[PDB]
Amino acid sequence: HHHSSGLVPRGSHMGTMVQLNEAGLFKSQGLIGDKWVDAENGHTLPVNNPATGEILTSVPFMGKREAEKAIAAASQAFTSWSKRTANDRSKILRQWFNLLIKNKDDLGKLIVLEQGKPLAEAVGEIVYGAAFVEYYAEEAKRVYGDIIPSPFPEKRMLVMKQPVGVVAAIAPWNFPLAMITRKVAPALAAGCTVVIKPSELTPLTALAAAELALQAGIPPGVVNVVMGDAKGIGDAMLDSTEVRKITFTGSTGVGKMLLAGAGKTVKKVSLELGGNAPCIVFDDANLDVAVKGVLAGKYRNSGQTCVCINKIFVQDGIYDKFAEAFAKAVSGLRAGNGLEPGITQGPLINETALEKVERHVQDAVSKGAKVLVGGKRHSLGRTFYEPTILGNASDEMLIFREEVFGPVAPLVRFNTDEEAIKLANNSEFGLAAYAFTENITRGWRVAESLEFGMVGLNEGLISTEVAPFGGMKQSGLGREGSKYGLDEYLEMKYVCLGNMAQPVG
Amino acid sequence: HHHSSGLVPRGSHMGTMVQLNEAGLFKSQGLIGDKWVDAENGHTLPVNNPATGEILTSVPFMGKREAEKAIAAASQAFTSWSKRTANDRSKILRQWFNLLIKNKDDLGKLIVLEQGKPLAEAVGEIVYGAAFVEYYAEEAKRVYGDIIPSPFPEKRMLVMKQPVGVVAAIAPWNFPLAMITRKVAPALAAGCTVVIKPSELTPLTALAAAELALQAGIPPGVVNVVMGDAKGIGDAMLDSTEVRKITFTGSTGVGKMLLAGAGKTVKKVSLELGGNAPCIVFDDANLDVAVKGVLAGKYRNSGQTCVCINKIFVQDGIYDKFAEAFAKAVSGLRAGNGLEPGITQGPLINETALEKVERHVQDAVSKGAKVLVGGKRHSLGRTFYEPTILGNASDEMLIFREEVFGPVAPLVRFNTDEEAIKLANNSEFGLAAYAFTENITRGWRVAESLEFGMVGLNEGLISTEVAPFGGMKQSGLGREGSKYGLDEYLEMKYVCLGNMAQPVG
Amino acid sequence: SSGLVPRGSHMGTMVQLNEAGLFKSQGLIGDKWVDAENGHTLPVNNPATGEILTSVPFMGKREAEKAIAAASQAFTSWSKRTANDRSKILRQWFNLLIKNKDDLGKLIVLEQGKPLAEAVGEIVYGAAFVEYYAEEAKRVYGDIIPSPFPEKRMLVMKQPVGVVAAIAPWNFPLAMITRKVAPALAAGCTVVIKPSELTPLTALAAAELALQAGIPPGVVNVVMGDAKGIGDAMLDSTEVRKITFTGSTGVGKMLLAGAGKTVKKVSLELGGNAPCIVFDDANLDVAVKGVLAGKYRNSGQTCVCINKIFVQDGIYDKFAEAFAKAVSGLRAGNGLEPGITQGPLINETALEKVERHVQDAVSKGAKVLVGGKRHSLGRTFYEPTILGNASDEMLIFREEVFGPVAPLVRFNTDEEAIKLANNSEFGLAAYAFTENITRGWRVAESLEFGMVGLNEGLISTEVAPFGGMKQSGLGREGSKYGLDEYLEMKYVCLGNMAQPVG
Amino acid sequence: SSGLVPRGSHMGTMVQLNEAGLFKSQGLIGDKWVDAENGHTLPVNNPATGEILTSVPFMGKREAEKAIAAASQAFTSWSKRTANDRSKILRQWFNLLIKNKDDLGKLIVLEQGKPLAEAVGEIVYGAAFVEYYAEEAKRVYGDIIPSPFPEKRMLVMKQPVGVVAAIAPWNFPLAMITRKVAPALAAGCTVVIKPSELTPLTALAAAELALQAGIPPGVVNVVMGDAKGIGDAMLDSTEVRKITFTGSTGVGKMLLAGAGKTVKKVSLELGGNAPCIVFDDANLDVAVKGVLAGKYRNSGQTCVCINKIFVQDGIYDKFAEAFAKAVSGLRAGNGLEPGITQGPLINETALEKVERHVQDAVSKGAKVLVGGKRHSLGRTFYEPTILGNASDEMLIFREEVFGPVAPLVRFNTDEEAIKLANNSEFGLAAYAFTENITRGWRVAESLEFGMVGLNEGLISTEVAPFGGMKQSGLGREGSKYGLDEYLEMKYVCLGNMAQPVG
Repeated sequence: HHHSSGLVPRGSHMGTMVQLNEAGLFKSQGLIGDKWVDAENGHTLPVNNPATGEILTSVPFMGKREAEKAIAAASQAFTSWSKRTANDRSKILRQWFNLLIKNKDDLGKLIVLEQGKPLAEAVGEIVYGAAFVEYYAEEAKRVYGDIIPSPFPEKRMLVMKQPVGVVAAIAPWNFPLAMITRKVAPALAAGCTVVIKPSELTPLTALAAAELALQAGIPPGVVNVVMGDAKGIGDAMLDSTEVRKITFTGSTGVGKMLLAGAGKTVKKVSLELGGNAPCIVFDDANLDVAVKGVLAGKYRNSGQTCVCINKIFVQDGIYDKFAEAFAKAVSGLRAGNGLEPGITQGPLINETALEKVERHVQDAVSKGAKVLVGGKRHSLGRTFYEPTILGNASDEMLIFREEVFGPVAPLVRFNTDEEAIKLANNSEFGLAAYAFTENITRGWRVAESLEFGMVGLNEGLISTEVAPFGGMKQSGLGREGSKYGLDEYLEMKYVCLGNMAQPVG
Repeated sequence: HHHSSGLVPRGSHMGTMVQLNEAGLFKSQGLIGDKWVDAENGHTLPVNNPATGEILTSVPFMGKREAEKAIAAASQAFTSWSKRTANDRSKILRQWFNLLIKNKDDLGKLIVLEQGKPLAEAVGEIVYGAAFVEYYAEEAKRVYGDIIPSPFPEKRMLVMKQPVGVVAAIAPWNFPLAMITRKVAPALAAGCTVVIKPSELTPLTALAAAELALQAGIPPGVVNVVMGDAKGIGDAMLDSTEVRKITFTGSTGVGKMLLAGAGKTVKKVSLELGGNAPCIVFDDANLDVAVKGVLAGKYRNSGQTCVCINKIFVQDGIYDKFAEAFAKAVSGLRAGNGLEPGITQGPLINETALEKVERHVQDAVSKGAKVLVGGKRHSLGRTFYEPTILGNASDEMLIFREEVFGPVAPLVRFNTDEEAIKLANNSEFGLAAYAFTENITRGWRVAESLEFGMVGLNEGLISTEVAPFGGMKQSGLGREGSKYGLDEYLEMKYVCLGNMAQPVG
Repeated sequence: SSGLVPRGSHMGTMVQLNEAGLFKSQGLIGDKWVDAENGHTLPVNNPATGEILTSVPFMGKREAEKAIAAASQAFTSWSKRTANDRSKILRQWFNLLIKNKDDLGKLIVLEQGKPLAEAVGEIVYGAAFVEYYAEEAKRVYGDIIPSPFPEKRMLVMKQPVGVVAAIAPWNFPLAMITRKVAPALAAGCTVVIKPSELTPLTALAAAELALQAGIPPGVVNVVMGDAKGIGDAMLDSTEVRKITFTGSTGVGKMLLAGAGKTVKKVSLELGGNAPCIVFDDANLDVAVKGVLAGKYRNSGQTCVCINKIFVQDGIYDKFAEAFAKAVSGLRAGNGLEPGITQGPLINETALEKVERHVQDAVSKGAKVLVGGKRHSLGRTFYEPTILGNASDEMLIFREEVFGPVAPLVRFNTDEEAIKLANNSEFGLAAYAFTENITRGWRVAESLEFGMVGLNEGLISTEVAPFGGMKQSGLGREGSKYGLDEYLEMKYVCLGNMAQPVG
Repeated sequence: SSGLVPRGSHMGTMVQLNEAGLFKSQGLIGDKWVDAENGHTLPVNNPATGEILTSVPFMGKREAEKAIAAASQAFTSWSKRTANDRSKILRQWFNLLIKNKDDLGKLIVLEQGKPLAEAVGEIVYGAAFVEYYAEEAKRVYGDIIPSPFPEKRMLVMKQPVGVVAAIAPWNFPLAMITRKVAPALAAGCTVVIKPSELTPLTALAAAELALQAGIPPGVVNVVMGDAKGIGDAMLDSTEVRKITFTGSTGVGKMLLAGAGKTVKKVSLELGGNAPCIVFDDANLDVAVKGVLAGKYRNSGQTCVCINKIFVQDGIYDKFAEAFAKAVSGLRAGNGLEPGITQGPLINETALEKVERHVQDAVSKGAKVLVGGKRHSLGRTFYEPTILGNASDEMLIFREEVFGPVAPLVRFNTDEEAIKLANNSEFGLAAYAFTENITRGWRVAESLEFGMVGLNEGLISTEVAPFGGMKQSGLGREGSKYGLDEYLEMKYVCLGNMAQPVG
């Protein structure tokens, strides 16, 4: 126990890790049924702080066998959980919501430690992610069935909606809490059980969330958390006949593979895949609203969101004023450790993410783009990249065609409204899109014309639990958030009663 | 032109084919855009009458190239069709509904000629199939968006619902009209265009329906009909990025293959696959209701429906009375040509279907089943099979585990309600299920407990356009019929308006 | 001198209507077209010519009671039909109204006076309610609610209320009948409808076509004459479970008060006093075209007409000039004459109210920019008028003119105009013209009115809920919600229920 | 003799309520707890002991006007908060009601008299409306309707009606307050509520907890005293846009009539006369348990209580015997005593009505099977009674007894019982007991009542719409539909709209 003893590795932010551990929120095991568990062979994978390079802890490196045990625990728990009243599940889910909010400051710090975003953004993610738990606790009691007028006098027709069964959920690293709750909350609300595989890059927040679910009275087996061999876990989820639904948020390539694999057992599948959000700034945009909106929509989480602005189309008349004011706004951003106050840009998740950003910037500059701000690795090193604006961008550039997932904003000049809309709609992406215009007719027209699941009109921050989020075309299937998000975890049942009598008098 | 001339092959039912041809409903070409077309190489496939073995006509044997041209015509027509008002599409769809009903007697006779069901059942299928056209003509004007209370004072939140795009539809042979309209009507109502591939066994009814769609004012390219190389057409539909949604009704193996193939372009997929419907006759069932209901639910279309009763669980106390009265009811059925009045059983579609029925009957008899009625090929030969009841059936028999798709009813004795429900729910099928009980509590309990998309409670005939039809588990994805059927052909869009002001005073 | 000496000046049109079976001189009670019990009648006159078209019965309490008994008897069978069965019959009625729209439009012109284009438009609009509720009849959905008690299941059914008594005004002689009768019949109710004694012929033609469509006798009954006596029979009857009324605020308030003693469901649309706000950033052409249509439709005789226009200081002069040019293009005359865009006011009382509003405004400082006097045609034709320099002290600002007079009130700030628009006991329609998305949405949310046209002067549709807030009404007509006025909800709780198995 | 001489016999309970801040002797107007303007008061007595608990103000017109002005002033800010903001505050109120449920239940026992188990149950039930509408506040969804005009877009918004005046009865001193206040506040309305002068203390405790929850001053106001004078101030105020009432049919009809002159939205729940049909194939134990609970809850003082029981000929003798055995197990007394299942009737007028119904039935041939007289405890305790050989000529069959008397009417056919059940002007609750699926669904559909218990005697819930048909009411309370009573629909039509691109 002497301070020189090396059992707990000494390092930066040890005070924060001790406080998280004293709160019961610092886990180094997965959760299967009523036990916190190691992998069967004791293998582990490290979780590192992307801002310092230091070890936080190791988590199990699980695979097929552990995922099968998690699925069996969820299947066993489903019978009782699904037969509880909606009111009973709602009270328990509200207890989980209250615990997430009560522990938001510590949970926010855990997101900073493993993912790197600024603390204000991490605490905001706890409020946002917990909002799905509250929303679906309320919505659990509003799974309404129907009575349909029957065209046959002797028959009566009903529609019931019942939980689908065991859900397999796979989440990415960019929102380590909100991506878990967006999937787990509606599934539990409907009466499903879940086996969730968080990103191996950011698993600690999912484990803290599951510890708080247990404290809330969520029975063992209703929530299970496994990680490690993502391929092996995914195959166990796809091969299981008890897994009736899969939900995935992540890369397009992995999502397409999961969709293809789900076909052999006819699972219900909902996915949110890569986006490439266009943003159209028209001549009649309110300049301050457009600058503030694009700053927020582009550089939130250092550009590492599914809905982030990927390319900005600026109309010829406002181009110079927008480029100047947008550059001034971006120059105010500051990169660093998310646990330092005043920091507004965190590091990119890993070296692969940084290499992609550099590839996009190099390609654009080679094809004629002008670096108006940034355009290089930050002086801090590691995976910090300077917030960048690339003027005179074009449809031949890699950043125009593909998702950069980094703090780079390319500007494309355009002449007519019809030109910008047709260009925005000319891709296989269909997640978020944005438009800035003060005119009622133009605003409504652009919002209707855009072939995207979500449109911000004079708004750069559109994320909410109350509205349906998801993609069109190759950006996804199904929706998350809103009353419709719950339908993904239910099966409709038509009941036809026959030999019915006519009413009397 | 002398009566000895053989240009038109002479045969039975030539008067009916001449009347269909004079009505413009006897087609021997596919439909791509504004042209009725042959296959590019002039290859064809014959359409034969299953009751007589005679040729009706030949249709084109199309493949990849023709399906691509059909997809391009649908894509070109989509821009204008999707931008019409819902009221405009509704008037045109109602004109199509009225033409289907006006021509129902001739259209019913065409279904008899190619598929073989009795004429009363074929005319009933026209009324039922046309009912989807009427339903979605009305529902087109009820695609409601939402205004959601925003938790941000400065934002307003809307949900719009817009057509998905080009739809590829694949239909089976058992309901040659109703399977086309169940898919085409909601797609057109939403504002989609369609490329439909009917079964090569029963394509003439789909072509007659498309001729009437053109007469109704449905523009060229909005409905396209192709047939021939089902594998090649299916691959063209799956490989096309303009096809945004696929809808399939048919075998589980083909449906699983299509689901897997759709993954690579993230298409929206809805399917109705094989069913294996259990029917539970409890001790307190009204005997007459159960006998009449099982007769209708089992032998409609000679057992060749997705929702047909496949296995009957009869409680110990009512077993002898049910078996006796059910045998008497089945002995009244009569097999023959569907154009002869008094005929209530048509032939099985082909020799493969007859071999499967014989395989199921042989397997059951080998494992101890008792032939109470039928159990052999009908004296008419061809693919006519005698309506059959097999007593003392068990869970080890092929007919219990798999879909017979023929006029064979196996009876399984059971002791307790819990035993029957657990047995009914112990399969990967989840389409239709049936139960007969006079008790309120038992009836509601069995209806809630059954893991099937559709439950008939004291009802053997549950089919309707007003209720959602589809499967749970490996029997399907999505629903057809009802307001929910239209959601399969729409994409939700969340629009967030920002920089909004507070109301005044 | 030999030859045909007609009594009226549109005999050819009346003969064509009569050959089509659409010119009636009797009411409808059950399976009979009937006269009043004493044979008394009232004349129906053409407001453009002063000529009698025909006489209709002058019925009262006794006939209304017989109509109520016929509706009550027919209700048992009509309400127990499937929604699909009622829907087919209502669609047959819709198709007949559309098939006969040209003749029916001419009948509206003859008895009410509006231009033929507007009258044919009213047939299309009024028939649209019949189509809408034929479709909606099959979408009366009940609910299954998750029960917090494991042993109970909870359902909501929606069933027809019963016999409906409907009272309609003269300004839309068809659309006011169908917007009440169509949802009532769709739900499974029966109706006893009293059209205005000024325009009863279109209601009777509509009922003849309902009978042709297969609507059974007694499901639709039409009575007219002693409006007070008929109204009292409707309020005193316990079989009348719901009252629907469109018309004056004073009569509506009296009916609401009277309905209380039998706890009837009541829905009404009363007087409106629609403000229209033209902001500085309005598209001038859209505002001029919209205000012209919203104000002068039916010569200003609609409860959604623009009654007062608030014009922002920066656009005032350009708007006043372009709006005067547009109003000067309107043409008054007989509605059967091509090119006519303004018909006569319904009667001398309506004209006297318009003259009272114009002389009050001029006495308090208003400037007559256009019109301001009786038209050269005489009778009840009034020149389309614009009154500049209007104020909140004027009778036209405080009360519903129901005539072709447009007062313009200058304003400075958005907040000033909105607070002024919201400072009355009216709450039916309101209008606003602005190109800005934030201002447009803000004004639409802020307005304390049931209906708001934003860059639109013509908002009427069967697909959206129409009705008033404050003293302008109760309930809504049009849209899915319009059907709920004719339905009673029923919560059914099933007990002693078992838990699902496995 | 030294020692504490209390005025009442439950001083320990009153001291505990007072230490919890839940024992009030003033009304609430804005940010002040107030007396009447002249200092006049009225006593609130314990119905089991006759003892005064405390006095409350005897307010009238002036105080009600001040309460309305406070609600009107608070409405501007409360209605403009986000639904999420109102929801958090309403959930804080729900949590405080539940946290204080044991003390609040005891307060209901003291002023109304029901057993403590029922009073604590009423707190859970009444607080459930607060939770329900806190959740529903965020689900006030508007619509986007497909427009038949290419150049127009159509929206439906739903916005709070304004100041609500709520009048509640004495039989559920908390649940009748919250079922009106919770949806009103959730929608964004403000309220002026007048509890019954017989049971005002629970409403005042509920308002104290609303203030503790962060509900701003003026959003909830509580006044009592001159019920006629307060009611007239509520009806005469133009700022009161909606009235909600639960109570007697005569008072409700008067309020409905009075509301007409300002066209207020009105919802009410009036007297019921619930039939209960026990068919031959009923499960006997379910029927006996259900009828016992449905009839004797609150000693029969609920508007959903079973008022008359129709028993089919084949089950009559078995039902009468088992139902008599179950009724004999009921125990009358002070609600704070364990084992007590029947409390006293509210006052001597309530008792006199029960005695009038029992002597009328006995004079017309009814047989007293159990009870039929004042309880040995005296005061307003009446023995639980069963009257066999009842008929349609008896006062208890025609009118609401609101007491622990169960008349049994023998019947032969299902059609006879249903037609008899439907032959009144009441339409609140009805009950039926049958094991058969076809008969059960048929009776549930046929009954002309707003609520039907099928094999269930206890149907009350916040999740389902509750209210009457015919003369038993207007509007519904509970469920998503209960919130629509506090909202005004607005159709917004956007014009000059463009076609989408590509």
